[PDB]
Amino acid sequence: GTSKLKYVLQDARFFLIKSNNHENVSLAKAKGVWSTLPVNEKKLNLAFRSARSVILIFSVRESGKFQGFARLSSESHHGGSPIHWVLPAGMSAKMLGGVFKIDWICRRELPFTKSAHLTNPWNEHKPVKIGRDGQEIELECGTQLCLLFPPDESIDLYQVIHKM
Ligand SMILES: CNc1nc(Cl)nc2c1ncn2Cc1ccc(CO)cc1
Repeated sequence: GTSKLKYVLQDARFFLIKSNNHENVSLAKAKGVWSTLPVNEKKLNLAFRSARSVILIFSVRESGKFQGFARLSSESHHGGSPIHWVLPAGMSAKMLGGVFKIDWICRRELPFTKSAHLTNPWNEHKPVKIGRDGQEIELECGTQLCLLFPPDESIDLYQVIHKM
């Protein structure tokens, strides 16, 4: 069912994560970690202290889809292992040393065609698929977007609710 999912999303904050390639999203799903640029790392750390749940919604550039969503379980921390991110052009490894731990809520895909009816007030009411890495998604839009994803029956939200 969706009841525990709705509970997790209650009063959550949502942020759009735009990855340049699938490999980093695959690594994030396997290891439960994410890293972003310093400007967004600061935003996520502020949000983590401010909200009962902080939700990252992932989209690989040019894929035309979202690849799932996850809840921050910690602030960023350095010096814990060297994550073998595939680094885009202009992207060095020192701009990813901040590692957040995340718990996946859904690892299923959602095509952009299914979210065309949702606009984000914090990005000029453009379709929620549109936005830069780190763009915040307003509560109602973010909640409805997460509820569009196919259910991920491999995930038990009981442990996530306890992290809260
Ligand atoms: C592990 N995390 C990430 N993995 C990937 Cl492949 N792209 C990301 C990630 N975070 C943000 N972006 C988009 C971006 C923004 C700025 C530059 C600077 O050249 C490169 C890429």
